[PDB]
Amino acid sequence: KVFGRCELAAAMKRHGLDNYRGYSLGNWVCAAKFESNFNTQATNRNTDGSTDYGILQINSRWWCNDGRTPGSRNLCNIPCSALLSSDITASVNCAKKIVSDGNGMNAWVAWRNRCKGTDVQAWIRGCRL
Ligand SMILES: [Cl-]
Ligand SMILES: [Cl-]
Repeated sequence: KVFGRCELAAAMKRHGLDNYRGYSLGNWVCAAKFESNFNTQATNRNTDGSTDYGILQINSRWWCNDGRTPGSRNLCNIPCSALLSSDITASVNCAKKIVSDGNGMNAWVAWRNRCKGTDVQAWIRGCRL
């Protein structure tokens, strides 16, 4: 599923991401835009052979099991395919664990490089929340 911007903002707010660990909702929408273009089915392979999955491009090296990342962990205790569902619950719950692990949203390279230090509130402007 390809979310609209405000549709995704509302879904993320309902799932508790607004100000989660101090990150306002626009940060999460911005990160999703540049990680996946709001597409829950996005996948991208990394050089080390891991794969990033879903709307927030969660990496199989640490966070989910895809059966093909030898020596990886599955810290969210989910198959990576669960992160491609049109229901973002699995992605959000796993993202909460990632952002809580000490590096905040710097875990998402696109957030660091394209959202951090910008007017991220612009990403939820005009939405009914
Ligand atoms: Cl915001
Ligand atoms: Cl980037």
